[PDB]
Amino acid sequence: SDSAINVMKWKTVSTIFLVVVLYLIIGATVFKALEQPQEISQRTTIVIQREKFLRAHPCVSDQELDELIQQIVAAINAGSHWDLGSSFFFAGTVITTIGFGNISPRTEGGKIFCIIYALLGIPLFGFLLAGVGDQLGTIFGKGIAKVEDTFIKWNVSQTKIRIISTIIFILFGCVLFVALPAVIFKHIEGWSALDAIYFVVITLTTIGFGDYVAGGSDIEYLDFYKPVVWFWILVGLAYFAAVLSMIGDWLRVIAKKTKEAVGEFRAHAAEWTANV
Amino acid sequence: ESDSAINVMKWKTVSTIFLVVVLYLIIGATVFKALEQPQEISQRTTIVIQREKFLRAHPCVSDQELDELIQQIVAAINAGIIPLGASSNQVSHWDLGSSFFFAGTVITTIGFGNISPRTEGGKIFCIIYALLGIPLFGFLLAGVGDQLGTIFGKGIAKVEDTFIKWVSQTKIRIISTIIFILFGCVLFVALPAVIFKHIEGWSALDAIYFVVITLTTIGFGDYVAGGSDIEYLDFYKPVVWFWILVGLAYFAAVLSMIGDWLRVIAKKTKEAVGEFRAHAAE
Ligand SMILES: CS(=O)(=O)Nc1ccc(C(=O)NCc2ccc(Cl)cc2Cl)cc1
Ligand SMILES: CS(=O)(=O)Nc1ccc(C(=O)NCc2ccc(Cl)cc2Cl)cc1
Ligand SMILES: CCCCCCCCCCCCCCCC
Ligand SMILES: CCCCCCCCCCCCCCCC
Ligand SMILES: CCCCCCCCCCCCCCCC
Ligand SMILES: CCCCCCCCCCCC
Ligand SMILES: CCCCCCCCCCCC
Ligand SMILES: CCCCCCCCCCCC
Ligand SMILES: CCCCCCCCCCC
Ligand SMILES: CCCCCCCCCCC
Ligand SMILES: CCCCCCCCCC
Ligand SMILES: CCCCCCCCCC
Ligand SMILES: CCCCCCCC
Ligand SMILES: CCCCCCCC
Ligand SMILES: CCCCCCCC
Ligand SMILES: CCCCC
Ligand SMILES: CCCCC
Ligand SMILES: [K+]
Ligand SMILES: [K+]
Ligand SMILES: [K+]
Ligand SMILES: [K+]
Ligand SMILES: [K+]
Repeated sequence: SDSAINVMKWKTVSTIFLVVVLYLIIGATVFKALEQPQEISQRTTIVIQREKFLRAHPCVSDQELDELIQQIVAAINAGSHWDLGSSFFFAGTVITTIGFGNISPRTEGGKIFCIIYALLGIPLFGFLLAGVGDQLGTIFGKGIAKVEDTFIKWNVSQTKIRIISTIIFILFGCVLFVALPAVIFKHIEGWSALDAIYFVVITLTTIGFGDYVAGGSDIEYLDFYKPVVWFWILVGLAYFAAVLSMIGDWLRVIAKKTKEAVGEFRAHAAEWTANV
Repeated sequence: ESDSAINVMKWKTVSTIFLVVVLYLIIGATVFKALEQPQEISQRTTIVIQREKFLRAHPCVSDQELDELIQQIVAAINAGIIPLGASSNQVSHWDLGSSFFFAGTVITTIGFGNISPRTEGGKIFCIIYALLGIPLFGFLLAGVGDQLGTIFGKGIAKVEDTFIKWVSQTKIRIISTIIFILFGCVLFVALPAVIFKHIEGWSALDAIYFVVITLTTIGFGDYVAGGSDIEYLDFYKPVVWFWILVGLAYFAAVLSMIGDWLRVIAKKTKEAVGEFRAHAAE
């Protein structure tokens, strides 16, 4: 029977799917909870700012303000953006699929090229990010050859120290690729503590909202900064990739334990209810 | 456990790719400023034109405070404001279902980002939500790919039988891969782009563009399906969810297929250089 196996699979697909569906639902309700209020208070005070700009400047008639705002919304569809190096940045947002999109093509040619550039770049960059991960993996693999010797000749031994080693990756990894660069961005970009960490995560997961961008504002940047941030991305993507994947297997583990633990609760209500 | 003889062979391959990437970026960059710098200038001279016609048409406005005004508008437009008087009431951006949409942009890492948290809590949650969701959604997109793969696997069991005429094994692989790309383009690129053109009002190019940008999970968010207030059959948006769920699993294989094509090109070209050497000497 071969449809027997596919019904085993589609059972597993559907349950995950509903987990995702319900993870979204829980998510949605927490975001609306967090953002609906702050959306109201920003919408009442933006109508305050508006009528206060008719009274604090009686020169402005009510009719020609509507015209200005149309002109500004029009110019949010443009904003140099496409200078010799921000177009290099842009090519970066494509092939990493971070895609901040503060900058995005407007020419139909630029869109058509971007389509081609992506279908060829996103694979290509991939191979780099695998090598970047290969080397960086054997770097930390040597690192545990040094730490899995001095702690393994004494106090409590194997099968739990794997749980200690994985902590050292996440802890040192957070420092090198989350903490240290967030501190840098705090000073250089002017972001708060939270915003910098936020920007790290959003960008290294390649979510890349682009509500925050490293380099995006009109500051003096020391000519070493932006290229250090390239290297950070190049390396830090390969880090989160493993980080996300590690979380991946943890879910697999949790899903086994929980599934069989439900089975335990079942087998003890049965023989609790047989007992009359 | 991990010798230096093989890792030197690897770091040789990493570095060459890296410089290919570096150069692919450079070529890219130069084609994009080529395409976009001009149209950035002409929009940016005519925005200074529009400016002076209401710099000096109203000198009573402080005019330091006009450049401050636009700062106050664009800063507030990234939460999403409709600051007007002939439409002062305002549909919610974090309503029941747009926050559901947003949670979608996170765990798929499309991240359009027209909407993004402002609250410190929303940022903190979003960080947690992503580190747990991006793995989770992964599992779904693997099953979604599993089923969809065995669907097309049965499809070729029907087509790899009737085209057995007086046939190779490794050459019908080249016929199969064509029907994946052909039918896949129609189901997941062409047909939905046509839908979007009608429903969203986008041109032909914009729709296809939006498909690709979104299905690769680039997700600039210069275009979004559902983003405006228009009508929305609400048959529509849930169909688009399903399209994404399936279409991500499609591009994943599509991009991966391109992946091995590069592997193949990189083999032929590497050995062709070596031949080009002994044959340019002559
Ligand atoms: C509106 S602007 O585009 O013209 N200003 C800029 C903003 C950022 C950069 C830049 O290179 N930042 C570092 C970086 C590099 C590669 C990648 Cl993929 C992501 C990131 Cl954050 C340049 C200009
Ligand atoms: C002002 S608004 O931004 O809040 N307007 C909305 C915009 C879009 C949607 C929506 O569901 N679109 C389909 C969809 C679904 C899931 C994913 Cl991941 C991507 C996409 Cl395109 C809902 C509201
Ligand atoms: C013989 C020249 C043909 C190329 C024409 C370039 C002029 C600019 C027109 C751009 C039209 C958009 C298509 C670009 C696709 C690369
Ligand atoms: C190698 C066979 C050629 C197939 C080229 C199609 C690649 C897929 C890119 C998406 C283009 C969709 C076609 C839209 C035409 C209106
Ligand atoms: C019009 C399409 C142009 C794009 C062609 C891309 C070809 C990619 C060749 C890359 C060479 C890889 C060598 C790597 C050696 C490890
Ligand atoms: C062998 C060295 C490994 C890379 C160390 C990463 C340091 C972080 C630099 C990025 C700071 C923005
Ligand atoms: C009116 C139809 C617009 C078609 C635009 C061409 C799209 C090119 C993408 C295909 C590249 C392989
Ligand atoms: C789109 C840019 C293609 C760049 C061509 C790279 C060819 C490099 C040859 C290196 C010798 C192996
Ligand atoms: C044999 C696994 C398939 C179970 C039936 C569900 C198929 C629905 C396909 C999507 C319409
Ligand atoms: C060691 C697990 C603690 C993390 C929270 C677990 C959520 C409960 C799931 C049921 C096992
Ligand atoms: C968000 C998780 C809700 C509790 C887990 C429900 C899954 C049970 C599947 C057996
Ligand atoms: C049978 C697998 C796919 C069937 C429907 C796909 C069409 C999506 C239209 C948006
Ligand atoms: C569509 C233009 C491609 C430019 C690259 C030419 C060199 C192969
Ligand atoms: C609005 C439907 C037009 C039919 C598609 C033609 C463009 C290929
Ligand atoms: C945004 C309204 C559509 C909600 C769909 C929910 C599950 C498909
Ligand atoms: C099988 C359910 C997994 C949720 C953690
Ligand atoms: C129960 C309100 C949700 C509307 C989709
Ligand atoms: K992404
Ligand atoms: K993205
Ligand atoms: K990923
Ligand atoms: K994005
Ligand atoms: K974006």
